[PDB]
Amino acid sequence: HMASMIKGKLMPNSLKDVQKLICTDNVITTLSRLKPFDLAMLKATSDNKVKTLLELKPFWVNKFNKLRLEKDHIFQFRNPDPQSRADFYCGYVLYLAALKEKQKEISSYYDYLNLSFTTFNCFYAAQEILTFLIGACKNDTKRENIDLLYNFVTSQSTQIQEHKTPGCLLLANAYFYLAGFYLSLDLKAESIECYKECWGQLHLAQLLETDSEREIHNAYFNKGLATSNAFGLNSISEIKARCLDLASEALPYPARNVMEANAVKTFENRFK
Amino acid sequence: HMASMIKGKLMPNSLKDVQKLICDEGITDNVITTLSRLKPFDLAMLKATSDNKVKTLLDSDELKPFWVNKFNKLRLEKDHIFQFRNPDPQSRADFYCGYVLYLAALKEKQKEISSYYDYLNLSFTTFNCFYAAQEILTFLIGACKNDTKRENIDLLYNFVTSQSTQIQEHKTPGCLLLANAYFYLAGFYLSLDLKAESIECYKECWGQLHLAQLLETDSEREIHNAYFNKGLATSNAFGLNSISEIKARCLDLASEALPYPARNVMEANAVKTFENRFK
Repeated sequence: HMASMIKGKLMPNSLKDVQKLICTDNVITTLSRLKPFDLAMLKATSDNKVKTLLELKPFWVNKFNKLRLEKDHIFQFRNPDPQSRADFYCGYVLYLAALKEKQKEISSYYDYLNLSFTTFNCFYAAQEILTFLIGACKNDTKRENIDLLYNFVTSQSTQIQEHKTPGCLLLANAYFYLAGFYLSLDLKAESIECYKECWGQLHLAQLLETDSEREIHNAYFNKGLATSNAFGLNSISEIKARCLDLASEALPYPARNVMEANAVKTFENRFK
Repeated sequence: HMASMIKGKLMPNSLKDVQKLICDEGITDNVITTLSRLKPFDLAMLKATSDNKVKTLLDSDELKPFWVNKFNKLRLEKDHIFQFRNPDPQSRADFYCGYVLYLAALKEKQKEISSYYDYLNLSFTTFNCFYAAQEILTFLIGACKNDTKRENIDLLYNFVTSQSTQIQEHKTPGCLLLANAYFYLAGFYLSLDLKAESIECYKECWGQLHLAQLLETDSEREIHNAYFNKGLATSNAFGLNSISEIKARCLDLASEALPYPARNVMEANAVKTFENRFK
């Protein structure tokens, strides 16, 4: 039973001393040779008074700039906007670790992905979570499987729109698949509400594109938008055009206008 | 599958409406009166499961007379005269919602588990509610009384160690809570002949007891709230009323593990932790 009470509440005990040592200048050298997983778990799994290791900023700038993509030695991450380099570093490290446990231990795939997403709002943890949930709903197409993915999508929208354009394209992604899920299950009123819902994310990403050059650079590893959407298209206008083209009956002119108005409303107030 | 991917709870749908009303109109005599009419559970999960613009409205200044009025209403069912005291350094709101979710956890304790876990965990992790910590530790300790395996004991040990510093935010009661767990850890290892681990938790238990002494005179409000103004007797397995009695009894029981030099090292470490982090 103990496993069910303790879910995500265990700091590797190799970090007890560093958390004690922290809660200076010798820390800077203690912190500097934990392996990247342990550093990310220290910031992810500490009292909230130690989590304010947000003075140590040159430490994170050096670690952030050593972040590479194994698949492209040319690529280098750009300033992660509003989020700290510490949080982009630690979220991305935990994301990679989750993929490494992907097929050897699933209970760490969940836990690390959850830490990556919930603690540091890492975009890749969001994209990985959504892809797995969509996969779960591809196989088991029941209405309370779709409703669960739907309910997760709506609860995490606002936090996922902190990545602007990629977040909104990610969110438009989930709504499009939700819409196709409800349709096949003959729940056409809800199929419509997610097609309109997907149009609104597409338009808000559209409004935010010019302010998310760095977000798009990091989100797609400087490869553009092709992998942000199931159509492999390179521009949002191609995404909308193909999308309306598939869902014309669910996206009437006024329907597209309500969502576009609401999308402008969030850009109006919540952004800049 | 999905339930394991979406580990903790999600925002309840009754609150998506109140979430809009708050995201448009700031703290309004309108908002303040919708919130006052929400159920205590729904208010607490609203503060626990909202985005950052509702969590910084709820935390705003203008809703603070709201939370103070709600906090003075908090009452003990079986005690008709207990007043909670200011949980400072903590918010009145966070003490309210963490305590509300804790009570919500107990009402689910025997009707549906895993609502016991989720609410208990939210209470502890999101609001660092002392009572959720005590319930969790009591359950983990209970799990090892029934299942005295080295792998359960290590699980309890590693949890106690990972949550040590957060629990000490409760100052004197928090340290007594940890001293209890370390004491039970010490006896579990001893029964299994893991005498190096038994000695190591007796020393940890002495250090928590001594830090409790240093923080006691500074923890009048925490002690008031932690034990519902009934004193320290329920903070320790002996039902004793003072930390000095607790230390004396503990030293009697763990003599061979708490010789003079060992106790002196642990007390020294406690003095450093008190001086650096507390006074």
